[PDB]
Amino acid sequence: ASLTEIEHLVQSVCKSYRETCQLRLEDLLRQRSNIFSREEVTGYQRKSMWEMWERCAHHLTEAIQYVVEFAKRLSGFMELCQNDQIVLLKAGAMEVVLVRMCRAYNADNRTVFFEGKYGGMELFRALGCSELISSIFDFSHSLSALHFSEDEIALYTALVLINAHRPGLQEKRKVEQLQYNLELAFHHHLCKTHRQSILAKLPPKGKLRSLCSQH
Ligand SMILES: C[C@H]1O[C@@H](O[C@H]2[C@@H](O)C[C@H](O[C@H]3[C@@H](O)C[C@H](O[C@H]4CC[C@@]5(C)[C@H](CC[C@@H]6[C@@H]5C[C@@H](O)[C@]5(C)[C@@H](C7=CC(=O)OC7)CC[C@]65O)C4)O[C@@H]3C)O[C@@H]2C)C[C@H](O)[C@@H]1O
Repeated sequence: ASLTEIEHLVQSVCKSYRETCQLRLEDLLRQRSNIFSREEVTGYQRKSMWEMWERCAHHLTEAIQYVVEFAKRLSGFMELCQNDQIVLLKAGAMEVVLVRMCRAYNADNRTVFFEGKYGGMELFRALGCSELISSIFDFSHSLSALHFSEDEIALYTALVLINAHRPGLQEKRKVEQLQYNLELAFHHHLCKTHRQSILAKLPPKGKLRSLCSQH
């Protein structure tokens, strides 16, 4: 590929992200003022783990669907054999969900957008997995510190998915070729935007992988 083609890849990854990002960043930021009352919090805390599980599983499944749509629009992803498409989404979709969450997270008050309003980790109490929710909130907290642009998320999450080191891949060389082009697309766009500094500030490789493992 040439540099003009990599620019086309950047714009295309950024486009596919915008068309699949679930909620507009605009709306998410506007709603930061809209916070669950103490009574609303208590309403969530009173629900059984079973109701909370059902709701959360629904929102998660929905988010994963958007991730799958995003991957399907990535260049060459549809050209991969069905086995590798599945391998890559299985290992990487949840990781993408967790990176995308940071757009919906307000570090000023450690709250997250959930079912129309912002709420803290205590909203999820009935699930009885406070270590997990706190680790999910803390990861969003550290990502929010970097002020990820929409295009940085698009390109970074394309790379979370297109990773030739996933076990079980059958056409490893094809995935590699896609990965290298996306790596150069990312580096090149950071240089275009004077954002080279975020490279050293990214989650250490394995952090994201192990947070979704025990999940
Ligand atoms: C490990 C132990 O787990 C024990 O049960 C567990 C397991 O079954 C696992 C089970 O997973 C939950 C849990 O992970 C929490 C999880 O909670 C979900 C809802 C809350 C989330 C914080 C979270 C992460 C994505 C995040 C949502 C909130 C949404 O509004 C978003 C902000 C939304 C938006 C994005 C955007 O850009 O705009 C809006 C899309 C998704 C979103 O990014 C997923 O929902 C999942 C279903 O939690 C149970 C308690 C049993 C044993 O003790 C076992 O040994």
